[PDB]
Amino acid sequence: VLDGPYQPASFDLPVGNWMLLAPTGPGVVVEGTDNSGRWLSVILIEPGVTSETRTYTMFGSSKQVLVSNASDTKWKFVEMMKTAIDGDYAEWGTLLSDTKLYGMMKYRKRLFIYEGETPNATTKRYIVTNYASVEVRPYSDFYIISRSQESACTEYINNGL
Amino acid sequence: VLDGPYQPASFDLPVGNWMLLAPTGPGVVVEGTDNSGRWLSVILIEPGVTSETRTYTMFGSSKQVLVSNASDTKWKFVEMMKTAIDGDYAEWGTLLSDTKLYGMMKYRKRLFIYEGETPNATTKRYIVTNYASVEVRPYSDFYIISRSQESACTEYINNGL
Repeated sequence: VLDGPYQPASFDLPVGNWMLLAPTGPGVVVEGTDNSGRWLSVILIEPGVTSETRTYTMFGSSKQVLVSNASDTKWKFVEMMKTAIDGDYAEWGTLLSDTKLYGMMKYRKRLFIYEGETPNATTKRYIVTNYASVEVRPYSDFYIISRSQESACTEYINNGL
Repeated sequence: VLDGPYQPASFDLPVGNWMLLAPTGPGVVVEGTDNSGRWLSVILIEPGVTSETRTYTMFGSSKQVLVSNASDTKWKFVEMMKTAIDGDYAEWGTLLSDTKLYGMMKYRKRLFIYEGETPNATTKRYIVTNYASVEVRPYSDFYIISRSQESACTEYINNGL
């Protein structure tokens, strides 16, 4: 019997700071949870994928997801969210991106990410419980940008490093 | 000036255990170092990649590597090794794989990995300093298989889960 699998550790990301992740390939990019009602696993899909089922381990649980990215040029981030510790995941939002950069921030009782389509990506907020203790698990290398420099973060998200 | 790159969390891999990583996409798979003379960054290349330069962040620094994978079916793991903290990386070994599973173990003054070509992949040992404190940094979820069950790890590496 194969126990687990196990996961890289999560990071108690300080509030008011953007984590700017730079994944290079498809798969799970980052996971975030308030340990109460929101568990978010962000997956990345390369260009030119017509409908197929892929397997991901989300918070250590192996799940099959039917994925699609018809764009020939943009990569596609997909927010997979469950709302109970044992619950099923569903797609809650997406980011279509030429830059392959993803952002996550804990701020003012909310978890913030970017959604939409570069170069016009815009932020999305989720109300969470005990937001300062939200755990963020990066599967990618990342940079940290203060919220005071959010205009710079928006520029990287939309136009690249 | 960007604050980073930061990396996924290092993992305290107990001696005498195979970390069996399950990456889903191209990019860095795992990094291992004795902080003395060996810094190993394992990169994964998808099938059907003609010679091209890709950027990876290796031990927290951006690096360009010329990569290729002529196989149309097998994924290719590449061991990029430097021997000084300042040094350049070179390819030291490879694993061609239909399973996309990669193993790493700290054992008997050595760092062990698999090399070759599935379904006949075989282990390789690197002498390292202070092997029990070698730092291991996973970029995906992973299983843990004791060395006493290495026959099972060999089966998974070569034939899948």
